Amino acid sequence: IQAEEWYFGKITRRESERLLLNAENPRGTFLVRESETTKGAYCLSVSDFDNAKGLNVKHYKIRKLDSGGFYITSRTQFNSLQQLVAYYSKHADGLCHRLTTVCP
Amino acid sequence: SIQAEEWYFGKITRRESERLLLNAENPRGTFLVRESETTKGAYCLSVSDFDNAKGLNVKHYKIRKLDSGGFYITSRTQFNSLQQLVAYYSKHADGLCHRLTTVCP
Repeated sequence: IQAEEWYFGKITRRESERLLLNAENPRGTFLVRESETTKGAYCLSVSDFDNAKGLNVKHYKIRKLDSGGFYITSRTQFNSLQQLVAYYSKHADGLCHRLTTVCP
Repeated sequence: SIQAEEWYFGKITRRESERLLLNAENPRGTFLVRESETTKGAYCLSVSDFDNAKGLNVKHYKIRKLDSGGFYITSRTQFNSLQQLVAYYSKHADGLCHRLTTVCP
C-alpha cells in the first residue's frame, strides 16, 4: 500500500487539511492516511465545499475487520483498501462527494 | 543560488517526491531537498530507504531555518547553508535513516 498514489501514510489530520485545502483542487480531492486517534484504523480525508463553510475537509474513519476487510458504513465492506477507494470513486453512498482526484 | 542546485527540487509536493524516490533504480540514501508544503518557511529532506518488511519507502525530515541564518534537523548539529547540511549528512547519517548517497535524478 505504501506505493499507492493516494496513500499518504502517517501524516496528521492537520497536515492532511493543509495538503488538501487548496482552492485550486476539485471537490472530492482525497487521500488515505493512518488514524492517529485509533490505532489500526485508516482515514479517508476528502475536500468539500458548501455555501456557508466554504472549503473544508471531511474525515471518515476506515476500520479493518479482524478477518481482513475494510468499512466506513454497514452498507458495503471491501476486501481491500484499493477496492474501497475504487468503489467510492464511482459511488459516494453517504460521503460528502464521490472521490475525484488524488491529493496532488 | 539554490534554484539551480542538482538536489534542490523547489515546490514539488510530498506525493511527487515519493513518486520520484520510490523506484527500484535508486540506492538506499537517494535524496532531494524541497519546500515543505505544510510549514511555510521550512524545507524538507526526502530520503529513499528499504526495510525487509515494507520494501522501498521514503522518510521525510523537516529542515528548519534559524532566523539568525542557519538550518537544522536535530540539536546535535546546525549549518549555515543547505549545501553544508547536504554535505554533512552525505558523510554521517546522525539519526537519519541512511547517509545521503545519490542525488535524486
